[PDB]
Amino acid sequence: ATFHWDDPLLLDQQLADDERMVRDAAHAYAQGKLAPRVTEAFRHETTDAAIFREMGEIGLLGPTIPEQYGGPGLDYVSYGLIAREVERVDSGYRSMMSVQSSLVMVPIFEFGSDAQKEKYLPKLATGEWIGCFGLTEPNHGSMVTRARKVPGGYSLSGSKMWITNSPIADVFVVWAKLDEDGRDEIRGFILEKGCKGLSAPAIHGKVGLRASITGEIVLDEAFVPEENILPHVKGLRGPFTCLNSARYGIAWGALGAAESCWHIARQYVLDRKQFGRPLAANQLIQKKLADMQTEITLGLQGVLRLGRMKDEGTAAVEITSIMKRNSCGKALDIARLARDMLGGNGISDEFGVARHLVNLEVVNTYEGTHDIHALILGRAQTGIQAFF
Amino acid sequence: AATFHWDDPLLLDQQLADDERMVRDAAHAYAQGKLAPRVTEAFRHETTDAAIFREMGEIGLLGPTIPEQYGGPGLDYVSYGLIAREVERVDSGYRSMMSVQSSLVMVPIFEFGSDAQKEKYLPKLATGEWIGCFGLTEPNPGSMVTRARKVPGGYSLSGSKMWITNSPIADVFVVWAKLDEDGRDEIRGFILEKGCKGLSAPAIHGKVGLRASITGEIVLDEAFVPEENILPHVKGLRGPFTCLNSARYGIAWGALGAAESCWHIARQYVLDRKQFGRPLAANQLIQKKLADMQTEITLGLQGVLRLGRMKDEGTAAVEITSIMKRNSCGKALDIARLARDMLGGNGEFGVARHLVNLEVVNTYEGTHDIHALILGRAQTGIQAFF
Amino acid sequence: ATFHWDDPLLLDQQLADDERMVRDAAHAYAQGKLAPRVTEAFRHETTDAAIFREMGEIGLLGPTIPEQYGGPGLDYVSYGLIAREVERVDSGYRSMMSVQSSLVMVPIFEFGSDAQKEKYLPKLATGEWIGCFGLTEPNHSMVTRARKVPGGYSLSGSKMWITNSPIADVFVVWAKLDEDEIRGFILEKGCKGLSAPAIHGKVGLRASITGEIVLDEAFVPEENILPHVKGLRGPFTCLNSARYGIAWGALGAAESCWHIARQYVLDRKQFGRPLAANQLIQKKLADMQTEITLGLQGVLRLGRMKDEGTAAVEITSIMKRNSCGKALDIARLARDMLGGNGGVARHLVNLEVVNTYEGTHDIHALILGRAQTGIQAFF
Amino acid sequence: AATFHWDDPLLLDQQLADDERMVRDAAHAYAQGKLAPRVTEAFRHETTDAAIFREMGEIGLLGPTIPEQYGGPGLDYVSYGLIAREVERVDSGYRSMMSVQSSLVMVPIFEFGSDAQKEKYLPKLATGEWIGCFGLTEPNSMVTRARKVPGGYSLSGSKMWITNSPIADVFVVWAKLDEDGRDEIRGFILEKGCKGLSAPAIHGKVGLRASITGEIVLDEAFVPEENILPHVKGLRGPFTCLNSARYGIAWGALGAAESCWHIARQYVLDRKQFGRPLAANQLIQKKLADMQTEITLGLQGVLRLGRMKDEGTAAVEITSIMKRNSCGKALDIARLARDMLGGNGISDEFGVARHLVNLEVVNTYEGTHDIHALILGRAQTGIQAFF
Ligand SMILES: [Mg+2]
Ligand SMILES: [Mg+2]
Ligand SMILES: [Mg+2]
Ligand SMILES: [Mg+2]
Repeated sequence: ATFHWDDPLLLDQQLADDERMVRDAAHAYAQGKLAPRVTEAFRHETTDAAIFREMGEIGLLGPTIPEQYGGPGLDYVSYGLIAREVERVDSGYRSMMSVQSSLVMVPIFEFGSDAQKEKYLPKLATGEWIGCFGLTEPNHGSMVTRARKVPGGYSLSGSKMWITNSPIADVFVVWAKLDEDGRDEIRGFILEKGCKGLSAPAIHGKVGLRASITGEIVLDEAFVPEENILPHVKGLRGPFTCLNSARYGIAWGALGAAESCWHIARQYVLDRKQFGRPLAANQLIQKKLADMQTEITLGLQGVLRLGRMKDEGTAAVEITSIMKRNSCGKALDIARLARDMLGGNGISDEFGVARHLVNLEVVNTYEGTHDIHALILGRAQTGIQAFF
Repeated sequence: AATFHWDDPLLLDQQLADDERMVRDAAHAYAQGKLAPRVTEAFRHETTDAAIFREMGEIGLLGPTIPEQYGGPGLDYVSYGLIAREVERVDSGYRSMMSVQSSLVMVPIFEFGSDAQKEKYLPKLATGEWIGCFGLTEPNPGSMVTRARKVPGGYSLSGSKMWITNSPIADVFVVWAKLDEDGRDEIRGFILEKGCKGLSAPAIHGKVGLRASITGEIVLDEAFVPEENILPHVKGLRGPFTCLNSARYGIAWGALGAAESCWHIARQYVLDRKQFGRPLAANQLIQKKLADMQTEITLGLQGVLRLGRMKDEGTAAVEITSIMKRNSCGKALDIARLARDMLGGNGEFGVARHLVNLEVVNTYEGTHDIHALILGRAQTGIQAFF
Repeated sequence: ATFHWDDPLLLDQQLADDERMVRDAAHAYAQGKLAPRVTEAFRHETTDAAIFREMGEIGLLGPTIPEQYGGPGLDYVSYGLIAREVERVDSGYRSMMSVQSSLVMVPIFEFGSDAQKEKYLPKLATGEWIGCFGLTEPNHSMVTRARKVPGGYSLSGSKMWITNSPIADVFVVWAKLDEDEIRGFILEKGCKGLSAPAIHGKVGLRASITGEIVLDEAFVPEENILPHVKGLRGPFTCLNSARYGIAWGALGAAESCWHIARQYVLDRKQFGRPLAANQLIQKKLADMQTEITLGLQGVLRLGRMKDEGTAAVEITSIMKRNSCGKALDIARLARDMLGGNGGVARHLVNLEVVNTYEGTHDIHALILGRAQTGIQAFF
Repeated sequence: AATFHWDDPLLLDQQLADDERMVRDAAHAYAQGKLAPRVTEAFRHETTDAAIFREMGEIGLLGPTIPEQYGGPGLDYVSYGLIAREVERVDSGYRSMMSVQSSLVMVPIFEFGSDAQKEKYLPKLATGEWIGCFGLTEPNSMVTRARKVPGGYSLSGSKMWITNSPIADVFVVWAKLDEDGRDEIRGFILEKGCKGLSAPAIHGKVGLRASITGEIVLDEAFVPEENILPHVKGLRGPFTCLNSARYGIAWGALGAAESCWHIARQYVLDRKQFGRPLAANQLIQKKLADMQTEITLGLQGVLRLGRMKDEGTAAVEITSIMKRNSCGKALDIARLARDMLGGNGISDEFGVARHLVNLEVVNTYEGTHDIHALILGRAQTGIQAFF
């Protein structure tokens, strides 16, 4: 049999025909439309908002959302393959899609009323409306953002920390405390961009994820009508369902960025010489290439198996911790190995590696989680918590 | 709704066919019931009970991939893997004995032997009535000095092989030697039988690891081999390499069994032992280590399962074995070291045995990361061995 | 301007002439008298008590103890050099000396009465009496207890994993005394109620004998309590001294592993050239050389600071953690470079114990973390 | 009675002479007073204030080892090291500017120059009145070539990634010269009046953004006879300069590592998780212990090497040990620190991200490959593994 160095376990042959078609559609879009934009977008710290309508047209937004609500009605393995192809170009583009799909469409679909689903989901699916998600606050290190009941609805006050998409978003899913019969309960609210008490100031000066627009959400007596509270969830289950979905996409995405770094490093050491032979002739270099290949190959079997289990309903949430932690950690290690194999300083095409690297350094710590995921798995094995 | 299985997070159990589960359970029953009670004393005093071969043969654990026509159980590669894992879960020495019988003796006779050789040797090897060994390694493949000379009616062999598992109890010896034919010096395989004049197999005592398996030399001083005992259908490196590729697949599964044992022992130990009035398991540094053990085993097992499936389908290139052997052996040794460093006594210390075993397994073939270089050459087209 | 691969920073030039001779004396002894013993001693788990008298006659026991009490009146740098030369042969032998010098002679010298010092120290210094240190118990605050009786104290309890105990003549035992504080007691073998059964079948440190101390109403006369210490300061002073010797010793074992690996890869061939021609092997050799070289600068400096009185106890945590950790890493790298199944294996199993001897948790990391942050993370 | 100094456990301070402590304090006062306020903007916008050379020169930080006879401060290798560490504590870009001036320009003119050249160039380089650069590396043996002409030499070729070149007054360029039957590497001093010399800046760097870098393009650049270095030929010339520079980088990288450690430590004391400081976590304390350990041991290594260089007992291989160790451990520390901060570039603590990309370049300036490991391997085994 013939060896495929770039796909040793023939992942391509473990996919169904429809899945290969989705992967190929996502690849064609990412390489055709995102790859040409990324170098300038990252340099200037901007993003073309047109990307949402482009992705929506191809059916890449809300991959698991049924066709009834304008989604493409795909499964978790297809979601993963899409994330991998987008992040192969840039993690910032993957982040924008993660927010739209897992953090906005998912909670409206899972927890919203029929009216909310019919209004918001078709617009989010086409990318006509851009979404963002407001959860984390400075004091979380539970939450300060508060919905006060007023005639006709709720009045929200508080602020959420750097939210991807917020300065260009049309739709905001915000989690806030609501007094219910004397007790505070976490509830989700849908806000629209024109809300008087809502501001979404942009944040610039980022080191990583510069191709994605990021901002805050600031609420000062932001009125939300009664019909825009998510009726079918309360407590942490709401935001946690979203985060779980998003972390699955990140686990696949990180492997795409790792693959890009590996391919760049391999091509570089083939092209560059030292002492009259390619750098690839050195055992030390070959050892690094072997490690990159091994970890990506194993990582991919992991996320594929997880996707298959999620589609069957046999996947417990702890497995997401295994795979998110493994993909993000090993991807960062690979980007570092690749970076250390390059000479020069940022002018050449190979220094797309430096971009992947700073992106992965943010992604790995965007919640601050390689260590937290370890402790989730520790507790699951031992029945003893070591968080605090 | 879904339950988490900490000991099998990706539900490997559910990825197996019913008949594969049955093979695994039979191997587990045998290893736990018959090898586990022996291992502690066998390792301590460096004794091997040759009866083990007959026990394994009776239940069809020797030469798992060898067809029923020749006395084998006619299983596939995934089954071979599952068996190796269950045996090595007890001890790598026992797995090594099996590996040698199956991949280093039965495989080359099956692949490269004449009809007569297959009919004679394989059924007795399959039952364990005859015990086999594999003579490639010499004291300090292409570098070998063991030599065959053509004589009337056969060959005369002279030379020495070192660190040969099973040799002091072997009935059948597969020996690789150089034969100069047409001025061209090439490797050929020869089948020798115990009692051959000029063949001796003195034992090596005082091993650090793999003490549950008996190992020795093969010393050949003008050992006569009749013409009908040369393997007719192979010349050169393909011969020994085919055997080693088969054995490496089993070791990739086996090492993960030893790793699982170390993980499970470490986990139980840190639940039981206390420091500062809390179980050791309450320490973040300990939980991080347990997370890493779980992760590497879980992913390693997906790798070897997929490789086994590809081998059974005929879609696996030889380079894939390098990925998995390198990963399984390296990660297993890392896990055994992490487990060892979590223990605080001085001889639970099943871990110490697994650790010294894995140190030998990782070093058995080479001192140099040769699998990395196989993979680097496969990616770049450039050779970095010499 | 010549490079010395085996001593790149010329440690030999940073030592004074007396320190160089202490080192050379310990080396001559270790290589002449311990090296021929070690292979069989480790394999069969036998101890020869005469080793203590050999060491004592040379002046290697209690290096920091003054001449007035039988010591050679040396300093911490000298102690370190000795430990390093002994452990270059075997950690088990170093462990025997660590106990004698730091765990037995030190507390009697620092905390004992004049009578205790005059009686015990000269005999410990010559190795004619063998000491052991009873701190560790099965209960991970201690339960060994002294009760005041007419004429002295009655001691009851149990200590575990005590190096030298089955062959010891002198026992420094720490126990709680109700006034409730930890006190130190000197007992002798032959004291009614004291036993010291051996522990057999060890994985590492097999060249050293280890056991328990069992006390069942053992009478200790008033003149055998250490009068000048109470509380944790007693045992902690001893442990701090021992940890310094171990930091040096571990570097000796590491050096042996490095030198064995280097010679091996020069001797063995692959594809018609030494294994040493491979880049992967050279990187490993470079890493071994680097870590040992920097490790030795660290312990040397700490030794000079201890001798000047400028070293805080936390510095010992840095060096102990570093030396033991890096030594084990080097032993493992060296082990993985060898081919066969036969001294690196011994050093490796020894260093695995030495690393875990105090505990499984990275207590020294936590000591340093607390010292940087002001926040406790032990429990 | 001994107190523990967590930030200096082995009391490096007490291992220095009084004059060495004064040099260190002077460098620290300058770097903290004049470089720290510039660095954030300088790195963000990729700008370099050339006034820095004059500031450093007037307090005597340029060419530390150069004798007083030639305008240098007449200090020793330990002092050079201490200065580098104080500058790089602020930024590697600033240390790189100084490394070039001191080790790559003043050192070759001092070691290999005529008395006329030493008298002309060194006093001006020492004050920062003239800024130097060093042209060895080519865009890719050496292709830049000098041809004998009446009155001197005509140089053609190109050098790439040359720190200081777009602001330089003095250019030390290594070129092949075919002369009297042998083709040899020679060193040439070029200046601003040279019509065939240009030095366009390179912008868009990932790391070392606070230091200006350019090319040296030579198109029949005339260099008079009096401007060739007379007392060196072959690789000895540039290698002497690099060996000197590497010593300063070994000290410098420890300064950058110290900054990353101090930032991380302060962050984990200030930031909370589950109601307690991040510093309360065992996982975090382990990382802090590792940072402290490697910096402490690293500093003992570079101090000893400095003492040996000053005594004349240091072989060049020792520089490989320390360069490799300082750069490698510093980069590991910056990555540990980065991974502890998380977030994205906005806060003052993301000075760590700046040190990190700087150290990634400093390690890459060495090569694609662990060449210092192979220098050390050959020195232990007598076997070459470079080819
Ligand atoms: Mg393909
Ligand atoms: Mg507004
Ligand atoms: Mg089960
Ligand atoms: Mg100017």
